[PDB]
Amino acid sequence: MRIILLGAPGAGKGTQAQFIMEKYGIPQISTGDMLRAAVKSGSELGKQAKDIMDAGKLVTDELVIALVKERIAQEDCRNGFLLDGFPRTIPQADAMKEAGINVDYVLEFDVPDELIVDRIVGRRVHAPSGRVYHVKFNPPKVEGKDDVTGEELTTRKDDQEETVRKRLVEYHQMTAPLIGYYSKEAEAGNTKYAKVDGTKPVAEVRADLEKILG
Ligand SMILES: Nc1ncnc2c1ncn2[C@@H]1O[C@H](COP(=O)(O)OP(=O)(O)OP(=O)(O)OP(=O)(O)OP(=O)(O)OC[C@H]2O[C@@H](n3cnc4c(N)ncnc43)[C@H](O)[C@@H]2O)[C@@H](O)[C@H]1O
Repeated sequence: MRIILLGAPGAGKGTQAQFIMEKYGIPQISTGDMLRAAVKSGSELGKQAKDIMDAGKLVTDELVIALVKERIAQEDCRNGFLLDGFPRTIPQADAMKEAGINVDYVLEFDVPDELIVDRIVGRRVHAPSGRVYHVKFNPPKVEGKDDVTGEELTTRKDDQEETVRKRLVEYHQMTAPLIGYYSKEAEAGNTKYAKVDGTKPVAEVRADLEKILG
């Protein structure tokens, strides 16, 4: 099974991706997590991403495409995968389409702009795994610790209000058109498309997604 998650920044995509991955035994493919890891380790492909993410700007189509095609050739992607953060632009989507990569589900998360900032400012992550928490809305079992490893959570350098505003602007301009792109794909019988209310509690959105996938 192959899935793509659509939605504005902080809509809850990464959060819900964790549940799908464990349930369906398919790997989460997060371009945001790769880019941050590349910066961290200084990987040839992705190292350059530091300043761009800082400014709240999108990284080049070609860099991310390369990261995805490299990552997606991996063996763990034999039986399917979940795309989370890719595609982010129309050319990114088209690159994937003409490579002959079709998916089964495109899942859109519907979340109002006014909720995004307070979500992102309270976000805490476990960098090694990509697991995400919220200090008020979705806290770890033990404060400041990852549930799975118990390791100290951190805050992303680009999770400040001003930076978040910029990502929003970028999304509505560059990424929003992907909704129509895949709605069109769905009508061609190339995939199934669905939208969920991303303002429900984490448990409920997970249940909604499972009704669609299971
Ligand atoms: N394909 C690409 N092409 C070019 N550049 C790319 C790229 N991909 C990445 N980049 C680059 O890297 C940057 C960052 O992108 P990215 O790594 O994706 O972070 P983002 O833009 O800030 O938004 P996310 O997609 O990480 O949010 P989310 O949908 O996962 O919501 P989350 O589960 O975290 O949850 C949000 C918060 O609220 C909480 N929360 C989650 N669910 C709920 C709920 N149901 N109710 C209440 N609170 C909730 C959480 O615990 C959390 O704190 C870009 O700006 C760019 O430079």
